[PDB]
Amino acid sequence: KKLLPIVANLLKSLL
Repeated sequence: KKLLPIVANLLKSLL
């Protein structure tokens, strides 16, 4: 539900 290309950015790094 959206917010997927953000929380995921902080999790790992660039990707």
